[PDB]
Amino acid sequence: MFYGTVSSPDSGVYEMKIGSIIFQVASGDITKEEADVIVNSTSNSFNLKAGVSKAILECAGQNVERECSQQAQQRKNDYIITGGGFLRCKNIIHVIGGNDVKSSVSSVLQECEKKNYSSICLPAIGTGNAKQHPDKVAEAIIDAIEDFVQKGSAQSVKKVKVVIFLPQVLDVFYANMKKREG
Ligand SMILES: Cn1ncc(Cl)c1C(=O)N1CCCCC1
Ligand SMILES: [Cl-]
Ligand SMILES: [Cl-]
Repeated sequence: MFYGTVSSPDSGVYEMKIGSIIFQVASGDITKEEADVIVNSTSNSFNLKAGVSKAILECAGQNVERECSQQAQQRKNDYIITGGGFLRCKNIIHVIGGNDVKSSVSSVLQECEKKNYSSICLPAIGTGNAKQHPDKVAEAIIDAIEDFVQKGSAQSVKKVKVVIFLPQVLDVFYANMKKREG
């Protein structure tokens, strides 16, 4: 109903269409990417500095760390939106790694439409300190994008890329894409 064909447009990058969105996966350091939004997978206190969250907070800088702690004390947040600091993005969206991954991705997509953004880059949310299983995480990320497209909600969002630290996790995402392909 929505899925195109899986191919490789560049070395180490794999892609397929999901409605009007191009969905891509690759392995690398997410802090070197450029996108309108970069997603951080963190703790419910928004101050985890371990694995991909360490890299994101160190690169983003102390003003972003300060933004995170200020918002965390103000209210009970499922996720937080901050500036990009010294990352190459307009905003960072900090999601809780232990939360339902489909719900977290749905929220990121809706916030990006609100800002008329076109590109998103995310890690394999929940596979680090939260220790969620990689194929459940891949299934949830892709399901969220399918639902967003099915509801007619994709207008400004055109590109969603997962940059994955461990090559063995990339292999799981590629197999999930092949399961779905048209
Ligand atoms: C499990 N994991 N997924 C992404 C990242 Cl980053 C990590 C991580 O904790 N590290 C630190 C130890 C050396 C390998 C990378
Ligand atoms: Cl995590
Ligand atoms: Cl990752």
